[PDB]
Amino acid sequence: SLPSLAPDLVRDLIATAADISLLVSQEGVVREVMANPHHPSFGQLSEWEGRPLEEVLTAESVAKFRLRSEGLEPGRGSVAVELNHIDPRSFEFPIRYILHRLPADRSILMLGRDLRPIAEVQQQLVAAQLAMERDYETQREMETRYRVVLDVSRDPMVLVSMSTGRIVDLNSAAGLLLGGVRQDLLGAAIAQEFEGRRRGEFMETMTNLAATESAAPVEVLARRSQKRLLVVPRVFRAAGERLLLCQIDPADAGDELSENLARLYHEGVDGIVFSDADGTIRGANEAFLNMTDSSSLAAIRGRSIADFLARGSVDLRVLIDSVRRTGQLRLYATRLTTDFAGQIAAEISATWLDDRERPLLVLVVRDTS
Amino acid sequence: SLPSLAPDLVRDLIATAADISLLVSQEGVVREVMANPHHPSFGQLSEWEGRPLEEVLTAESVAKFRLRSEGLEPGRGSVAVELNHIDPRSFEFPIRYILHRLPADRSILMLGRDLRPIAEVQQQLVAAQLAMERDYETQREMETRYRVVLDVSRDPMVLVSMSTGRIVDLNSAAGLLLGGVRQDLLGAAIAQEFEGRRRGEFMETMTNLAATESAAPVEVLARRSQKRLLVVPRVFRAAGERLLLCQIDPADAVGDELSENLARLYHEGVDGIVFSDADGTIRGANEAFLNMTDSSSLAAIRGRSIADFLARGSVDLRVLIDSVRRTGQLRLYATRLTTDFAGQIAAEISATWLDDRERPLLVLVVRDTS
Amino acid sequence: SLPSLAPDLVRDLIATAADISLLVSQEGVVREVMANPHHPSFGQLSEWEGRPLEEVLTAESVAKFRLRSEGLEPGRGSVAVELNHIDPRSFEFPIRYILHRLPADRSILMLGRDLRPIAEVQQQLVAAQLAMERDYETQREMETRYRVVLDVSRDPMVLVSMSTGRIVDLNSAAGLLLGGVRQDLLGAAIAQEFEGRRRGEFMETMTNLAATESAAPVEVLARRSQKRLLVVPRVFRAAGERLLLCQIDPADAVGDELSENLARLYHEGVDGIVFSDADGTIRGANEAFLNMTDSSSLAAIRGRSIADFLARGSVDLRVLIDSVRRTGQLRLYATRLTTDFAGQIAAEISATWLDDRERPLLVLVVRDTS
Amino acid sequence: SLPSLAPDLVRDLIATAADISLLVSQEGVVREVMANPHHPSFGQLSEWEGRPLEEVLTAESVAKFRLRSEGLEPGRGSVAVELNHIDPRSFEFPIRYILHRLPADRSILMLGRDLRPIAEVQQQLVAAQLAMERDYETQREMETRYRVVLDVSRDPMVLVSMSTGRIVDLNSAAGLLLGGVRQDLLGAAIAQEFEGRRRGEFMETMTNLAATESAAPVEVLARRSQKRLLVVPRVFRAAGERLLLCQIDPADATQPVGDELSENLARLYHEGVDGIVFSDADGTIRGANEAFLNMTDSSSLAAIRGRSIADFLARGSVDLRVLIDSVRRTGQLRLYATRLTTDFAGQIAAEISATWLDDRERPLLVLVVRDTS
Repeated sequence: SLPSLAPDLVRDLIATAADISLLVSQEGVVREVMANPHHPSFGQLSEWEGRPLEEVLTAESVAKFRLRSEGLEPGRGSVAVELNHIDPRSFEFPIRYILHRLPADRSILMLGRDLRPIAEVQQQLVAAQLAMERDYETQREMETRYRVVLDVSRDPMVLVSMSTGRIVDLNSAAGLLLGGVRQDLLGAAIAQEFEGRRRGEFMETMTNLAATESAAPVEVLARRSQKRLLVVPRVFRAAGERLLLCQIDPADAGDELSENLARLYHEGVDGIVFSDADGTIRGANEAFLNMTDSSSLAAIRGRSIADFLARGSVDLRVLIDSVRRTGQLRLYATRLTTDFAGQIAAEISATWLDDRERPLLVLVVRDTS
Repeated sequence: SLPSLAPDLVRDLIATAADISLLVSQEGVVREVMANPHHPSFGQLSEWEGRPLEEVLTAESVAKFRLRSEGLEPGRGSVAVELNHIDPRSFEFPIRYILHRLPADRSILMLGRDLRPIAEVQQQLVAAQLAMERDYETQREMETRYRVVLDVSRDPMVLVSMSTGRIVDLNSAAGLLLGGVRQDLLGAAIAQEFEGRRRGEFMETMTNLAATESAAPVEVLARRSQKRLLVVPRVFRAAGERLLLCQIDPADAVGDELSENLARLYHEGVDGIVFSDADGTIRGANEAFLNMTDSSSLAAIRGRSIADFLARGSVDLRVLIDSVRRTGQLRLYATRLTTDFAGQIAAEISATWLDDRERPLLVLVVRDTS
Repeated sequence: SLPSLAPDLVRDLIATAADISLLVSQEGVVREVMANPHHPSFGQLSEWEGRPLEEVLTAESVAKFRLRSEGLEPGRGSVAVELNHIDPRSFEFPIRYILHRLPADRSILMLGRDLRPIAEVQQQLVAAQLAMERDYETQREMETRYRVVLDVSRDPMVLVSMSTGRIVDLNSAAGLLLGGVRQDLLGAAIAQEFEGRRRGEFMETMTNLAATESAAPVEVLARRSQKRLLVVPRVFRAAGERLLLCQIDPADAVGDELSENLARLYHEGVDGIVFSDADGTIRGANEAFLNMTDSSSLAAIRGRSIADFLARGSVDLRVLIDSVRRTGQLRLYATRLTTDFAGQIAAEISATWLDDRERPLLVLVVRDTS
Repeated sequence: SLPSLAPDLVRDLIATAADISLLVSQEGVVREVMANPHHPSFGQLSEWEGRPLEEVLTAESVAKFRLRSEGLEPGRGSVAVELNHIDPRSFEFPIRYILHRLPADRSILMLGRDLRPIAEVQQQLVAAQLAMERDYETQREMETRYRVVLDVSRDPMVLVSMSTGRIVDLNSAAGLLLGGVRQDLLGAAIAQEFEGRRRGEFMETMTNLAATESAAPVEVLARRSQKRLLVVPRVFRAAGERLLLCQIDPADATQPVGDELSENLARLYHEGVDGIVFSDADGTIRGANEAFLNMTDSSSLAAIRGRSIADFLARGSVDLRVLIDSVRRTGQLRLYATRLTTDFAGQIAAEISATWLDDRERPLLVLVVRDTS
């Protein structure tokens, strides 16, 4: 049993065991307010002392208090009831008060437990659940969108896993060109759908082609279809993982000039570089990439052409001065530099593409032994 | 000003103020266990009485309790500490105790807050976090796949909000047909882009789509582009809301930037370009090569043979062609251009073999060297 | 003998039998130049008609033509001489003439075999051989340098084919970590040297980590040595084809803890981190930023502007840069990120202006909010 | 402007102009052989006379000949065609024939230009072309392999010419040790990078030291870097040229130097606006930056190093358990809203991201803490 306890100590024990306690007199006025030294931002509850209980509790709460305390006699029994404080700045959440009728002056000691912790954690859980709701809804929305766009599209596309080399999706057009209904090609290793090809080397061909960004397609023969097909690859990172999207056209299917020009670009031995008026590379063909030992078009796109010229600023100054003077630089000799400090012999020619908004540069770069 | 109370009433007040409380002797023995009758049960803890406190605490909590409480003095303050109990039924449960040391016998009175509800919500919080992460990742994947498929597709497509009538998405092909860029066409009113006779005639088709989920494909005229187009509409449901997906066909039968700039290089470039058949018979030539060979017209040298322009003649033809037909590319070839009138020119030629099943082509890039 | 022929027929037979032929008067004046339409262009040499032959010859060719012509008499057979003509400005072209003296004029008929296709070819070929010998010496040198640098290096390296997945080269150090003689590992599929890996998924791990440039290496177990190893990929392009370079280190074997921890927060942390120049030019970014922005690689965004990834675009970067430039710090800058495929990701950026008097730096911690 | 020429003189002109000229009736029989006089070795081709012009031609050349012949008009022009004969050997030899059909007898006069020397030249030139291109590709691949294996290798290396003593190549690692950029050190005397060394004595030192099997690293002082370094030499021959290879290491393995990224990260931590905390697996703090200290009204980093994260979280233990139990599972936690403790029993709203840094004996927790007050 508890030893000899003094009233001071008892007041402290109650003040630390409960979160807030009130000694309300028999007449309904608050005589003593015992807040917790360990409860957040307290000691500012001193106002309640001397005030009636109706200035500290909502009306309904006062009513519940009255009702539970109607028959509450001293010495035999105690009762628990949830009451709410008016000021949410003191106690935003309801308090579980355990009521005792005191023997001497028939005052009532209210011992309170703040629901605040449990309530705020559980509210956090509710918040989380609603967030998850909107999350799955948006996920399903975008899923439907991607589905409709891929299926409706008249452009034959196939999505291949960069880790497995197997088809993860496609549309009915790609299936038509390949010779299998969508269900049959799902999961089928793409490289095996083409005669004479293997996973490793075919994926390497696709991936390198994508990095180059050449529009020169890979000629393939579909096993099921026996159709000569052309495959144009693109690599993209979705949610941190890389995927491979192939566009497929069948082969054998005026204006020959533009065609042959594009072919000159993607297949030509001379490097060609398009660039803003300040040398900023906008695009370049496979030849310039191979020449510079560049990992990919995207790697150089956005950089200054000076990063690949041996003289650096001097070369860029010459290009710009000539091309801005006569519109043309005929033959300029310098060295191309790779990002591993290599040096190639190069001869450059260049032309200003007369524009009001986007003045371009087209540079023909030739490897000269 | 709290009135003095009988030790029994004090006992009951302490037991009801806390959710659970323990009275522990100085030497560490649990002397009494006090339950809050208005609080959810902890089990029959009455067995604890007369037994050492460490028997009902985890090892971590034993060490904690000992570290926190030993410094405690009567009336010199109290300490808070979270402890994990072991019930007689071998289960565990957390409590946040406030420790006081009593003047009479230096015993420790432990005033606890129940931590069971909070831990309960905590597990669910952990699970929720995991789910939110996986959901977010799946979202990102699907949205990226959508945007990539849309951008890449050569089928000109436009996505219109049925609710607002404004363009909600599109690709650069539909941009090329409409006569603008994604950023500019984005948000545009659809009836002000697809034009027929009588202003916003397209809104009639919109009306048909709103109640049918489909409509007969319509001939319109791209406002920005002044191109005669043909629009195939259909409606689906994403996230409950309805969205129009339009396909676009040019009524007649769209060159991108690269084709135009390559054309610019051909006609305005300094280096000569010559296209010929496998016979070396010239199919096409650019103005650089024309001004290089003092040729009057593109039409005058078209059909002629490459040999009539190369110093070594038949030899040069055969070497260029037979070399590229093996490698596909010839990096640098030095020769001379024979001129109809002027002196022959010192040239350097690169060559590429553009293979084809039907009409193979040789392409030459011809440079004047001093 | 042969059937008698009209004068015109005779002229055309002579003209087509020779590659080119000159009729030079007794005095030395070129009366007529007869071209072979079946034979590659010489240019228009009809402008020699009227001038003396000696002015379209070299000095040596002049003396030689004198020597062969002066003795030549009508009906006394024919002789041969090789002359070099001189181009307008100022090249040359060699013809092998056979000289006849006509009994009617005492003029000289010169019948030409074209030497342009043949001239100086052989000398060129000798030069090509010598050039090849030199090239070969250089190759030998570079080969030895490569071997010595690879083998002597204390950095365990393995070169892997991207098309076959097999090891094409490695040093003795890598050979020690892998637990195999060089001759056993040469040609071996790299994946199968590590427990629980396959060619496809492993090559994807390596390629992707190389593109990411994260210093967070891949843990593997070497099959032969049974040692835990750490691998760091490198992908380069050599002569048009791609290669994989692997740096290997033992997992159980730098001076600063805070520095390593920070390195790890960077390469492995969830928040996107970008270091840029004062003008917004991206100097670096972590894997998290690449993943948030759907960027293929660190290389693809390096050198480019932060504004490329802001939805507001330029104006956004203006407000951000200026704010952080004066204020020094910015705790919650709310905007929208973009991807190369026109996405819009809500995000919250915290920016710090690392103030250096020479080259100031801008660091952004980027967080995907919803 | 051709004079009146005698018929046999014309026959001679045609004979000497061309290399070998054939007359053949409309049927296809070799009437006469008019080989070039100045080429005496063609004299034996006369045996073709009396034979059809197909026992001395290839079938392809036969076809071509037939077509081009039946195409021509007599007294309207001519036509060139490449044919292949059968010489006195088994060889086939090419000739550019110019077909003129005579209005005299409908017979065809063939005017032959020997195409052999041109042919030989074509094959030789093509062979040379292809050879040089392949050689180029080979060179480029090998040189590139070399370049990257050198650049990437963390083993700091300098390659010196034995003949000149000048640095011919190196890598970034070595450059960092010497205190120079790549382009500053190329061509430089190697001896003049190390404080108080002369060429000759240095080259002989390195050579002799290389000759020693149980060698010892030579401590040197890099002139630019001012670093004490250790140099280990290996001498090898490369294509008749002696080269010196130098592996370099710092004499002090303590100082790690670090790179630009390390620097930048340090500046991010010490000076950045976000709070950053590294704790152990149980959440006791190992390190915290100034922003976190200011965020929580902490007195110092010393005064909170060793405390649990829960000491600064409003809801305490639960927030910690949620964070840790979450990242241990996922690896990363993107965003966790919560509340921090500030002085005078105060609080501020905060968004924490978490990342679990795995390890075998020291798993680490990292939190990037944002004040979202």
